[PDB]
Amino acid sequence: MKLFRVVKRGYYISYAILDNSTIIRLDEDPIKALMRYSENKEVLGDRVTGIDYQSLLKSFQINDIRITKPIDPPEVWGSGISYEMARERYSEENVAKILGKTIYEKVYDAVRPEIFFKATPNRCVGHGEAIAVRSDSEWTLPEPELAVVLDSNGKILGYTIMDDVSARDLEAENPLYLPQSKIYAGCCAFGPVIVTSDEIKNPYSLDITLKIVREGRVFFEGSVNTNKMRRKIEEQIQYLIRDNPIPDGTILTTGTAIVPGRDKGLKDEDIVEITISNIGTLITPVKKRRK
Amino acid sequence: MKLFRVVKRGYYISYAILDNSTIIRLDEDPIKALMRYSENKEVLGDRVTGIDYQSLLKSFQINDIRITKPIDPPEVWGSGISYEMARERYSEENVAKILGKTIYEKVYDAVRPEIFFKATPNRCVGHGEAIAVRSDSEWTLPEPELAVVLDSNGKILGYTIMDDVSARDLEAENPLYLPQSKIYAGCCAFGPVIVTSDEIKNPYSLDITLKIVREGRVFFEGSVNTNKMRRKIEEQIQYLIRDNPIPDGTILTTGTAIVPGRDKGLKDEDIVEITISNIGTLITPVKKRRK
Amino acid sequence: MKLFRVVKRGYYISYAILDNSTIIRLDEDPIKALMRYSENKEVLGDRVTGIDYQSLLKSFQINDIRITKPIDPPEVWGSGISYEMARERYSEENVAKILGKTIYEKVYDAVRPEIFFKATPNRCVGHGEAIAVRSDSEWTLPEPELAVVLDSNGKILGYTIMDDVSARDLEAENPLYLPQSKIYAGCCAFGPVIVTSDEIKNPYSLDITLKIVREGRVFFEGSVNTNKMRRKIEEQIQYLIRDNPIPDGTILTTGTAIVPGRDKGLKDEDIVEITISNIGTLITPVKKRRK
Amino acid sequence: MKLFRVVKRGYYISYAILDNSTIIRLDEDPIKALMRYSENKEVLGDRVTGIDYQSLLKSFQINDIRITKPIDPPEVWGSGISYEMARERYSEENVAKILGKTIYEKVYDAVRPEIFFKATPNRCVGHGEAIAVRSDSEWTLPEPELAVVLDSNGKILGYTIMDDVSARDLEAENPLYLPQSKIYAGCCAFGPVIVTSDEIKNPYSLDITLKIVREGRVFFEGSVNTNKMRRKIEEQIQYLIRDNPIPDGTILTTGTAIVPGRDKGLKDEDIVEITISNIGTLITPVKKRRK
Ligand SMILES: [Ca+2]
Ligand SMILES: [Ca+2]
Ligand SMILES: [Ca+2]
Ligand SMILES: [Ca+2]
Repeated sequence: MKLFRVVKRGYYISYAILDNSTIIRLDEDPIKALMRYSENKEVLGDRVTGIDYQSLLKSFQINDIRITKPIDPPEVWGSGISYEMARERYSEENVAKILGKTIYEKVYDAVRPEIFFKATPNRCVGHGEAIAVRSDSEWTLPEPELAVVLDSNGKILGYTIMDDVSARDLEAENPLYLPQSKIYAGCCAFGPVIVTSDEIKNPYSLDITLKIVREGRVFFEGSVNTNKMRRKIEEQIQYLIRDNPIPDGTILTTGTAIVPGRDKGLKDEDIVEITISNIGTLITPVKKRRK
Repeated sequence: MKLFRVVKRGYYISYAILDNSTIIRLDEDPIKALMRYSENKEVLGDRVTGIDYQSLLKSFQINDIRITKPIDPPEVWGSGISYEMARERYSEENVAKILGKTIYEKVYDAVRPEIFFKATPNRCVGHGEAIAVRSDSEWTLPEPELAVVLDSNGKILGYTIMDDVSARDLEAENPLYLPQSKIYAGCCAFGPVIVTSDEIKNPYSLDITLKIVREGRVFFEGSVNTNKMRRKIEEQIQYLIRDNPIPDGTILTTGTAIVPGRDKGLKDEDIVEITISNIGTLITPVKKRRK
Repeated sequence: MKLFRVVKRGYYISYAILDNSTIIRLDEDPIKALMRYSENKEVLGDRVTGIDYQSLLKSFQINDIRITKPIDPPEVWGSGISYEMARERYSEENVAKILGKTIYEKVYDAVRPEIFFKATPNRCVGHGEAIAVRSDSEWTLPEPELAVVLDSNGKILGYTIMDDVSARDLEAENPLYLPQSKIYAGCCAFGPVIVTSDEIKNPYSLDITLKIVREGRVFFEGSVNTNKMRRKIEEQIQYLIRDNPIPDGTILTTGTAIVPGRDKGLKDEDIVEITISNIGTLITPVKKRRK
Repeated sequence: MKLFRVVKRGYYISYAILDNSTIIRLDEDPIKALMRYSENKEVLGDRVTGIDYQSLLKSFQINDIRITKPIDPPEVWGSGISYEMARERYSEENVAKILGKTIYEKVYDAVRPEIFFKATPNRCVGHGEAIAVRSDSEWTLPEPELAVVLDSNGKILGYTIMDDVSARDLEAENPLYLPQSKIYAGCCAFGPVIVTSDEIKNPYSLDITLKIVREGRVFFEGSVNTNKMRRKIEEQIQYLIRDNPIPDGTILTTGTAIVPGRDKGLKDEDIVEITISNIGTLITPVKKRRK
């Protein structure tokens, strides 16, 4: 089951597409619906015709309906430095270093992984909506990541593509500015669908691809496979929920491995495209904030 | 106007006490009520007898009613290193240092202050309720702070006492563990009231006092005045709201200056008392989390 | 307990006055509150000062608050011809008569009493609000009645004064026009309070008094005691609920004995005052409907 | 557009069927949807497959879904003696008569028609649900009628089949018992659909057919056309709304012309079938009330 939501005349409608192309309109709340499918694979609703899912991915935006965030995640959390060579996060001399070793390569080795609060639902956007660059950021990058939808017990309800938009220049300036660099209006994008757990046989065998498009020009292209992930997801979830209750429908984003250069910073009207196998391609335009 | 809330048989009731001891039961939502008083100093409700405010502060807990969080703040944010000598936050050789200067004494000097996400409402507790020490923390300290209640425009609606409970050992281990050290169940306490802006003539002239009580024993006592605050509140608010929309009733906590030693770590059944002039005294028992 | 409601800036507030003059602001819904007092005589709320109940009865209407319908009764039902000499309801030759005996004097004798649907809540008005005379009625009279508040099981939750406003000329024209004569906008008034069952020792010993006031002039005055009621209330309730479920807070009005003459018909700007012992006096101005 | 509702696992879903057999699942409230179609003939929703409307009419009741009342009418009103020869309503000597002429043949002639309150929504049932015979009624008949759905201005939003279930023996006993004979649990049935105004070209040219089925046996069969209606619907609506506000979705039932005999009274387990051209056939089992 691949799950998506549209906004129509002020109200939401949620639809699920099956492997045989049949589209089902949902009766329940999408988060409630994912929790159901997790237990017994049951879906409540009616089969619908005249809903062009493929056109929605391309155009947005057809007649009356517009695709958006598939769910409203009550909390979005992030997990840092889970990949090979992710330690070199700003290799300039010098960043923050404890006993000669940098803070980022410390966490890569340490038992306890990095976990940070990323966004509230109203700070998130969906497929076809604009992500943002802070007014006071000269170097902001998109971070293409595999993200999991969780229940209150930390059980994986599904997978999605997430863009952890990071004002990298503020982070490099001082690690204590990380929250300012990560948490703002339009700092987070996910979609276009949330695939159910059974739609992906192996989460550690998926192709993530980033493309930044500036006036038709491919400004950056890079891709990495999930087999390069060292810190496993189950461990990230374990440290997330420890003494820390999360609501149903929490999204955890698993960290990035595709890092564009110092010159590849985002600017107004850019088009960020992220592709993950079996899920789809998330396309979000970029909007530079005015001071 | 000094504003407080009680829970009674599953439902909330909000009361306001005036300077002449008269107590008013509120008609509106407390956050909505603070926004009103901010504009024209109007209070909607009836004067009530038989509500013993002084007994509520001491006992909790009288007949049918129990004092709790005065409001439900949709978001709680924190501001770090705003005081003199707050730079020495773990002076051990070495913590995180950029170009020989430590990250904490960098922020003290830098134009951009430290701002971090602290808690969601359900992670907060009130007067007489238990704060928590993480199951995996050997050194957790309370941080006595002056806190402001804000509207969506960043206007100060009122003041309160806040305990920013911090698992200091995890922070010292690596600054990237800060979110884990700060954000958890029972990580935050505030109250017992929210005083309106006009109840404090000068916010930079208030006595903050910390007391940790272990089996009747005064385990720690320290106090500092707000005149020692270098980073002004208006500046902290400015950087909080920048490209970052906050809901009505957001609490910002302004940073601490009272820091107990390495030996003064919290443990089960402790009693943390925090006093700020004109506001009152916040008393919260301590509960150690089981693994 | 004597229960009343006020409207204040678009919202309702319910208050209860006790025998020792102490006034309590209610926590619960008034219908829910009456059901509670019926079981264990418990009242949830706070004692309030500055609520001038006596002034509310006279003026309406003080500062911010206006008295209105004490509850919103989901259904209002009526019971006809329960009094001595009520058989002579329009003695003119002739009204509707079966086998030489008139339909009204038939019901007075018959095992089965008269029960009719009277109003929906939005068709009812309260103390100080305007009752109405239909645009096509030349002879409309008020019917001063003792009314009971019922739960779904038909248990008496309390007593109130009710005005069953009846377009008597339409009824006399044809008994099948009774629903048109009884059910319309402003066809029903009750209040000013609902007294709890224990406030009246004997419901069959109460003085009901009607007064129609035209420009300061006492246009009609009449009064009768409830000891003149032949058809008992418990029997009226029995036939009401039979195969007919009623919601909680249903009002049953027990029939009238004070009937003004053919010349004493109501007209615009009249003042109808109804008094019942231990309850109070219900005052409603009259408003003639335009065609 | 022909509109119907189903109940599924505790919640309602509304569907519309078009003339070309295409079935649309509705986005809006059915009453809100009828008001829309009345203004511009616009329908909000998605075309659905796998909803077997024809099977729903026969079986009820398929898998997960059960047909019921197409809407929840806030008020149901009735209009009496609108047909030829309807004057002979119980011709026995004697019923209620004014000046030698019977009350029923008076209303047939009089300018003012008969209008009565019939039911609240919770007293109504739908296609496939049980209608009721009062525990104290020895002669109860179904009254097959054309019914209109109205808005607050008295505009016709659509048509449906309605059964005005009447305890005829109580009415014959005394006309003042009419409310008891008409208003009770399961006193009213309508459906199976509500057809939009444009689905019927001429409301005064429709075949209404009654069938009472006792253990497979056709116990009664009778039918009459709407061209035999003397009192027009527009006039019935006019007298309904006069000084009497009705909510959106009010149903008015236009009176019957098919009257079974004194021996044809209803009893337990009977099957009452009513057919009106272009609308469908309403089938409701009968359930005798226990004392
Ligand atoms: Ca990231
Ligand atoms: Ca702090
Ligand atoms: Ca009456
Ligand atoms: Ca009828």
